[PDB]
Amino acid sequence: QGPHMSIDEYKSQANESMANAWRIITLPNWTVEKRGTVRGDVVESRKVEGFGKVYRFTGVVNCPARFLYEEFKNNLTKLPEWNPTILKCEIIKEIGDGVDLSYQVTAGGGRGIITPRDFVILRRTALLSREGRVVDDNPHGYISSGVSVQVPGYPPLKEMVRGHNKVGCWYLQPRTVQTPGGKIEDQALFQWLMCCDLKGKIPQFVLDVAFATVMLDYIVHVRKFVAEAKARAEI
Repeated sequence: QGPHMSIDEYKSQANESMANAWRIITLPNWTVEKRGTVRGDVVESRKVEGFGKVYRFTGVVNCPARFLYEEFKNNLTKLPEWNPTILKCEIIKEIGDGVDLSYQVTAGGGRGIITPRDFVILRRTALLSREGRVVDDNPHGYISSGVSVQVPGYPPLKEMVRGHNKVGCWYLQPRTVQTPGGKIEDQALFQWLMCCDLKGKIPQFVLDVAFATVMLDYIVHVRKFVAEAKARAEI
C-alpha cells in the first residue's frame, strides 16, 4: 500500500466500479425496453439501489471476444474513426493494472433528446472468471468498465454538458459457433451496461427510448468495424 498516493484512490475506485459493473450486468431480473433489428439484440433495464435505472444491451458480434477486447483496451483513441458518436477520445493517464483516465466527447442522439456531452472516465479493463475474479488467462469474460471522476485540468466546459457515468462497462464472452455452412467460427456475446446522470429533467419514459436508441445505433458501428476487419483478413 502506497503512502501519499491519489493513485491508490484512482485504482480503488476503478476496482470498486469494475466489481459494481460485473455485479450489475449479471443481475437476473431485467425489463425489455426495446428489441433490436438483428434477432437476439435487446436493450433491457432494471433498478439497482445506489444507481437508479440501469440499461443493458445484449447482442452477438461475429468475431472473437479477444479481438474486440484488444481494440477497447489498447485502441480507445481510434474510437472516433469507426464510431461517429465519439467525437473525441484521448487518454489522460495510465496508472497500472489495466487502469486509465480518459476524456471522451460524445455526440447527441440526433432527435435532440440527448445533447452532446463530454466525460472524464476512470476505467479498468480485465479478464474475469465466472465468479467475477480477475484472471491472467483462460477468461470466462472480458470487461472494460468505466465511471466518471474529476481530474484537475479537465473541468466542465461552459460550451458543453459534463455528463456523469455512474456505472458502465463493455463485457464480452467468447462463443464458438457452427455456422449454417458447417464451419466452426469464433463469435462474441457482447453486453453493454449504461447508467448515466444526464443533468436534465426530461421524463423517464422518453429517456428510456433515447438511451435504447443510442445503444442500438452503437452496435451498428461495432458490426461495421467487425465486417471490415473480416474483409481485410484481420479476423
